[PDB]
Amino acid sequence: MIKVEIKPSQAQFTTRSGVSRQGKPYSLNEQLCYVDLGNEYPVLVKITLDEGQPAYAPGLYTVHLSSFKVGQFGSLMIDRLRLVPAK
Amino acid sequence: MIKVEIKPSQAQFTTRSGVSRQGKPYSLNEQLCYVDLGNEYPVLVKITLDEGQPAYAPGLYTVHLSSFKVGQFGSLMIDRLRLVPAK
Repeated sequence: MIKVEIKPSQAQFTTRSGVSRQGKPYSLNEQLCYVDLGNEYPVLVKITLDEGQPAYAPGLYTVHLSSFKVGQFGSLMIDRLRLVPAK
Repeated sequence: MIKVEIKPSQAQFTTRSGVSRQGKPYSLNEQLCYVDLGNEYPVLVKITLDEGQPAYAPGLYTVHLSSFKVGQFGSLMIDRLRLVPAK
């Protein structure tokens, strides 16, 4: 069965909360969301999403939709947690 | 079917190559391996492995076996690409 697992969206985890104003020289679109992940024990990180980009709702969601990177000679999650429904 | 995809181990990609000596105050165990990944186009990053920790051979391999992180309020790949056989 399984994948990487952010099973979820606890109801507690509904949020978005935008760390900023309007920036310019430096500007700011921030929505933000609590999550957690499935390790060894189910758990608690924050996805600092896309501002376009509404909240995820209450469920079990997965992987890439960009999400990993290189940067350098590197996988990077740098760019962002990206989510999608448990396949 | 699919996962995250480092399908592989091209034969070219056999390596290990240890960026160092013996360190101490700062020391160094480095084995290293070329890989590539399945995006949009199949591709080319370096897994900077575990020194214990022999090379991966020529195939199609996957995900976590630690591999992602938090660090901070964060998934991190920081710690390391970790690989395993295509399930």
